[PDB]
Amino acid sequence: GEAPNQALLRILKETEFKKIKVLSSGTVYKGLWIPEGEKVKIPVAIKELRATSPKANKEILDEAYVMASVDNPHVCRLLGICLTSTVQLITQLMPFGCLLDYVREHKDNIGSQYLLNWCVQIAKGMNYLEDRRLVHRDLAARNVLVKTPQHVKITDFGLAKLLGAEKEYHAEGGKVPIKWMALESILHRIYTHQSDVWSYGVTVWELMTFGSKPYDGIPASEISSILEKGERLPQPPICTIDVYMIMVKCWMIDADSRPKFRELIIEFSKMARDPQRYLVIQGDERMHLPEDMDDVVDADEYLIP
Amino acid sequence: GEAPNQALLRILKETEFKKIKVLSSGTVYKGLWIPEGEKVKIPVAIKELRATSPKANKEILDEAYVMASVDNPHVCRLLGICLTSTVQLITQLMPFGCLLDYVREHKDNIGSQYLLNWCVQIAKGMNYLEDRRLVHRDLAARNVLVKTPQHVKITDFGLAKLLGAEKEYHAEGGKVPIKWMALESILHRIYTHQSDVWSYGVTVWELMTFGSKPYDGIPASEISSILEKGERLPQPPICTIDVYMIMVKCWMIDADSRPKFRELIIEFSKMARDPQRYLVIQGDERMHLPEDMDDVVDADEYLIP
Repeated sequence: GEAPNQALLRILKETEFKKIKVLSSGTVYKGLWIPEGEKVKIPVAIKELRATSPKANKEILDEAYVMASVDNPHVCRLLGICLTSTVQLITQLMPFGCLLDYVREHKDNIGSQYLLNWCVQIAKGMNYLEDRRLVHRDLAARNVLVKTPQHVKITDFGLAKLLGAEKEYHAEGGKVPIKWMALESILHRIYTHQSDVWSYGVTVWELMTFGSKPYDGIPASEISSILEKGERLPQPPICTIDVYMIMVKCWMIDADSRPKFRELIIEFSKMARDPQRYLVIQGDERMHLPEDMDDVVDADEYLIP
Repeated sequence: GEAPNQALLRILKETEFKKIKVLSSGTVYKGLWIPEGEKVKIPVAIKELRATSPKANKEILDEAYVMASVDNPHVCRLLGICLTSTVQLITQLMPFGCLLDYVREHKDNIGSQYLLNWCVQIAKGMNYLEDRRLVHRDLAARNVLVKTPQHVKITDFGLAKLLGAEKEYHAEGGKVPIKWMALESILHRIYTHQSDVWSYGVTVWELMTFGSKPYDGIPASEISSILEKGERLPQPPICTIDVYMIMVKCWMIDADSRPKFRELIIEFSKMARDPQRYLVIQGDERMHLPEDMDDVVDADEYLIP
């Protein structure tokens, strides 16, 4: 928090990237980035702001600020921004979309190995963010993207806050995903790396249930009371007690009693060595998961200049 | 050790159980568990952690992990945990308390039949733990609870370790009840089902002497030397040579020369068929041992959902 942030913010020319097809409606497109005279085509996601509200541009630049300051295999890579009428945020294309829809659309072919490895990858990304003294505040299955079935990265830094060498972040008001929030956050609007661990717990639960909604019934207004009553999310069927107890620990009320990301890395990694012993899934073994593009290179292989 | 542990960890709502009165000070309470809308009241023991030390919570969860993984009539039944500021472990209430105080407070009414049956029950519980590849490490009269004078269960898994499909467990450091420990454990910190058998022997001796302290004089630091000199606990007065020789066999230095729990079950069971022939107790024959509660049900009769 005293170290100068020397990240580079790259400004890209509009004419250097071609939009191929749309992905959603903010408005994300799927396209290619072709730095002039470099003989490379980089698959890319282009989020172009819709009318420009001085507030909308402020928000997108804050995201670019955060994304530009991170660099880890399990965190989404920012290529740059384009300063056109509408400010476009250009990122690495994550072909398989968000992990939440992915577990839903592929239940029948997702084995224990993939599930446990995702848990390790997300924990590594989160540990890295903690190294950078960055509190995410919106960790969830919807905010993890899939580069390949074997490689996911944390995304959506739209609420991420960089702590000053400051113990916790105190929020204002405004929409927050209460069902993924720690108790001390729903109550006192406090947020820490440990509150992120709580969110990590719910994210794992979403994965172990193949995409179920947490507290699929309860209205957000009640979540707070239920949590005080000492209640938590139910043990997913495929989960041995070893795995569920990790989740449960992430939901302790004493934030410091919850596990540390570096610990989650170790625990899930030991389990990933013998997946069938910690997640019980029917058919687990019998499961398989996945324009001239000669010059195409993934952003992860396209470094600097 | 390759089989997935699919035990269920039940998270209970604070408002589902009423504390009636205290039992000790950790801090154990005596109360009732009233699952919402089930029309049942389950007598229960609630151990609520005092200030929360991230270490204190870690320890109690480990106990819950072990207790949740066992299911046998002679092992203490875990109902669940409550995740409140302080983490509470909820178990089946054992009305008559621990067996150690029980033999002390009731000497004059404890007959050979009760003594031998307890030996069989403890041996059955221990055999079961061995089936689960679980080494208890703290078997003693203080750690056996009394549901009724005719039914006891093994408790306190605060040091119990689950062996991997691993021959023996190697400890670290930290307080250990040396007077109940096998020789190879006091010396090389090794622990096995056989070292548990040694502890089983001392537990029986404590019972046959109606609650006497083993090596009531000797300081813990010496126990190790005395044991090397080939010395052991003295023959209790009420004990025929048949019974004492069983104990003695549990104290062999060659751990594999000691008897197996399944064998202790058979031996004590044969004796339990004709108690007065193996334990000689004055007055043995002339001995007797023992809020709207309409909906009360013991945890042993309250299964699943």
